Order: sequence, then C-alpha cells, then structure tokens
Amino acid sequence: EARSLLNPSNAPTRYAERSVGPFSLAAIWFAMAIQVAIFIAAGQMTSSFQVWQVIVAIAAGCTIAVILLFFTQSAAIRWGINFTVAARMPFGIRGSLIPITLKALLSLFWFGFQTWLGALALDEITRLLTGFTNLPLWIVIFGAIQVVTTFYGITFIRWMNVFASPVLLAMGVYMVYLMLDGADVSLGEVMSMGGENPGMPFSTAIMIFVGGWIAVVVSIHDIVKECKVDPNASREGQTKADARYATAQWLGMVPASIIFGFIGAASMVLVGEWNPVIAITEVVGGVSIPMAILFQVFVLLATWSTNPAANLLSPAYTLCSTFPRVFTFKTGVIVSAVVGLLMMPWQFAGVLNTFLNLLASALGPLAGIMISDYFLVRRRRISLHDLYRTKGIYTYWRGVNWVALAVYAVALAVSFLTPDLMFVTGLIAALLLHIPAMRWVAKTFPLFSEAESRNEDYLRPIG
Ligand SMILES: [Hg+2]
Ligand code: NA
Repeated sequence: EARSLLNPSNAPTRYAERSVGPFSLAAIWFAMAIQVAIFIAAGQMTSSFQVWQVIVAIAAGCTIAVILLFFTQSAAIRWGINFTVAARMPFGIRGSLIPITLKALLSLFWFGFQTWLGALALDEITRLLTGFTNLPLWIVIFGAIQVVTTFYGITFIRWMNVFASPVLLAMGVYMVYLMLDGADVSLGEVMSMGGENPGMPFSTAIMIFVGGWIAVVVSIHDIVKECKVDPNASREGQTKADARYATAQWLGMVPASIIFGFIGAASMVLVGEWNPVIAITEVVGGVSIPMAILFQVFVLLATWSTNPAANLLSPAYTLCSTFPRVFTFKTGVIVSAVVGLLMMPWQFAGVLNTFLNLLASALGPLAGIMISDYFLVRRRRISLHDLYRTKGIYTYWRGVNWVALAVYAVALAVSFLTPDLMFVTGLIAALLLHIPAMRWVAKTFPLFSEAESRNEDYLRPIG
C-alpha cells in the first residue's frame, strides 16, 4: 500500500526531548532581531516621519508580528512537527511542495546575502591586522563555519544567543554614547530630528517592519517544535501556554529592535548615513585600530545570531523531509548552504530588491490557509500517522489538493487590489475562502482519521 516518509531527523520531537523554555526563547529572539536590515529600514524611515515615530512604528510592527506568531506557532509546540511536514495538511502531501518551494527559495537567497556581510566583516578584521584582503576565500570559510555550528541544531543556537545577547546589548549602549556625546546632542533632541518630507501613510510604515519578519513567522515550526509543553494541559491551559511563549518573544524582540532601530535612525539624521560604523567615525573624528576591530566583531556577532536560525534551518528540514531516504538533517544543511552561495545573491539584491518584496508578501495566503486549516476547519484534530505516509487522509487527488492551490491563486489576485498591505490582505482572504472550499472537498475526502489514535505513540516516552 503506502510508502513511509518517516526518518529519525524528520520525526515529531518527543516531550522528553524538548529543551527551550520561555526565558531562553526570549533570549534567542533578542539576538535574532539585531541584524543589518533594521539599520537600513529605520534609517530610511526618518525621511517620512521623525525618529520618535520610527520607534513607535517599530514597537507597533513588532507587536503585530507576535499576534501572528501566537497562531502560526501553536501546532508545532503541541505536536513537535516541521514546517515542511505540517503543510501536507491543507495542500497535499505532494501539492504542498509548490508553496514550500516558493518559501525555500527566499530563505536560501537571504542565507547567501548574510553569509556575505559576515565575510566582509572577517575580511575587514584580517586586513586591519595584516593588509591581506581576500574576500571570496573568506566567504567560503564563513559559509563553512555556520554549517558546522548548525549541525548542533537548536543546542548551539540557544547557547550562542544567550551569551551573545548581553555582549550585543552593551556594545550597543556604548554605541549610542559615542554618538550623542560626540555630536553634543541630548537624547530628547534627536528624538524629533526627522520627517521633513511627509507622504507615506503610517500604516504602510508599520507594514515595512513586519515585512521583515514574514518568512520567519510563516515557518517558526522549525524552532518552536523544540519548546517545552505539558501534554496534559487543557483547551485553556494550552492557551495560556501559547500566550506565555508569544509574550516571551515580545519581551525579546521589542527592546532589542527599538534600541538598534534608534541607532540606524540617529545615524541618518545626525550625519546622513544609516550605517553606524561610518556615522560614529565622522562624529568622533577617526578611531583607533582596536575600537575599529570592535565594530567589526559586532557585525559578525550580529550575523551569526540571525543567519543560521532564520535562513538555514528551514531548507535543511525541507530536504531531509521530502527525500527522506536520500538526505538527513546534517546532510540537508550542507546542500542548502551550498545552493545558497551558488546563487551568488549579493549581486542581485540591488536589482531584485522589488521582486523579493513581492515574493515575501505572497506568503500571506500561505500563512492564512495554514492557520485556518488547523484552527477552524480541523479543530486542532490532526493525524500524525497520515502526515508521514504517502496514501492516507492527506493524499487527496494523487498527492495534491487542487481546491487549496485554487484558494491560493484567487487570494493572491484579490491581494493586488491593496498594494501597500499586500501580505495582510492575502492572509485574510486565504483564511476566509479556505473554509467553504474545505467543506466542499470534504464531501469527497475525509477530514479525520482512525489512525489519529496513535498520535501519542509518536511523542510519549518509549520503554
Ligand atoms: Hg520588529
Ligand atoms: Na543577530
């Protein structure tokens, strides 16, 4: 009858195997939010609003991201499953491969972009000690270092981000000090220096910060399937569990991204550049070789706390989980970091900036259909047995659910009627159409299964 798709890497993650509680998850989100993108974003916003408003658009954009997390993360915590595996539910066991390929492409692209910034940094550090300046060699060596620390999966991420967090927070508070002092300006003064060219709606501002988390929010499964759960909660104890985790991510990502957003904005407004390295250099009138090396140790420490967890984890699990007898987790990581780099993406980001903003916001229906299938349609009632099997209640028409790929198409179109909010309209649209679409497919294929009684077999302790 049915081929088995289970292997030790892509198997649900047992209660006894879980290792990330609520404080640690905040400490991962604190180090995961400090990274280049937010200097650029918050810097360019000072053109349309003043610095204090940029801080508010950031806190607001941070908060909408968490309300979405509360919903997209809930199934992964309870049942210990993948992103790639969980998509099998609404789209087919094979039909899921379409949107997931969309998503694995973004992730792989950005992995090579950030691998690049890391290389620039190590390369700046070496030639400021040796005049030696080879970049392509330093690219590879870094791609390589990340791969080897990612082999330890969430064990490394979590220990590395907990020790990085405080170092980064201090390197950052010193940074604000060097600036304010050297420009001779109080904090309150800089807080209103922007916004001399209004025009952009404040709503579209918030949407620019949320649009930086999208791809991570649409697939946290790959991190949070590792969080601690009490199997014996209730509808209401499970809900507080969901809420306690969403709260931990909030206290982690807000104060981190508010402090560093402010640094990017201040640079623009004091000196005309979003990059604090340059801006502090001017304001202070040159700096010693040590304190320079510092700036570069920072950039490197900030990339390592973001790249692996956000960009490399998820294509790894897609490989070892679609070709389960061909790839394993450790092996999928090696193939992803290689494909990522042979796209040599650091040369098309300039061009493609606008193309990629489209591809990202075209995951709105993907997030919308998955929240709806699991919460509204199935009522949290799922069958692990069938997710790991070629022929079961998730096979639909020969592996693909054409009605769901249709709800996807229709919703992406409706999405275009509202360009500055594309992502959020497509999600809301996909969410609502899936309901009637799914009560129709259900007349032909069943929505629940008997084998769902083996669910606890996958998780509980063996002996
Ligand atoms: Hg944010
Ligand atoms: Na980081």
